[PDB]
Amino acid sequence: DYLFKLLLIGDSGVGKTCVLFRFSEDAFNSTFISTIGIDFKIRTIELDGKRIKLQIWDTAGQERFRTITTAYYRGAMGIMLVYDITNEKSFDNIRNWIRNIEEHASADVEKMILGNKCDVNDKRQVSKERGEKLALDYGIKFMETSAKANINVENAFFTLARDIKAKMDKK
Ligand SMILES: Nc1nc2c(ncn2[C@@H]2O[C@H](COP(=O)(O)OP(=O)(O)NP(=O)(O)O)[C@@H](O)[C@H]2O)c(=O)[nH]1
Ligand SMILES: [Mg+2]
Repeated sequence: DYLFKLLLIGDSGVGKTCVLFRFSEDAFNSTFISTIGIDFKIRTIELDGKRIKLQIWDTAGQERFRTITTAYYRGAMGIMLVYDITNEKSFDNIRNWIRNIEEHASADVEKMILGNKCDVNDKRQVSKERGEKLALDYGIKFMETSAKANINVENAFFTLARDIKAKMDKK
């Protein structure tokens, strides 16, 4: 009977919605419809024999109201910071995203970096080593993911949930 509120953040087009759609619905769609408003999906997993309800919030990387939507960080217990390995800009922007988390989220929020679209290695711009190094510099975890090929999607969410649970259980 745990309830963990998670938030996906990162530039438009990196695959936040698709990563969640794989996790929650076990499917992949190649269409790109930028996310409208803010909403969640629910999936309950089991850790250490306990039921962990994950309420995972998704909103657009839309720039227009980005200064206002920093409001959303406050309620997050864990945050996935997503970039696209085929898009250097999305990775360059992770620094700015992490500063927003530090400014607006709880100091103890759990954070993970996802380098998504790792199935499109033929268009890779960001080396895995650079993603690993960025994560190293902030002391947080890193995975390359693919919503399409179903690479590390379960792993990412279970790992983030396990880290939230471990901190919580130390009370
Ligand atoms: N090849 C491949 N394409 C992916 C992957 N994940 C997402 N995409 C594609 O990338 C595009 C953007 O995905 P989407 O999930 O909408 O991105 P988003 O980060 O939610 N965008 P927004 O912030 O505007 O809502 C879509 O065409 C989608 O199919 C992936 O793992 N592999
Ligand atoms: Mg989206």
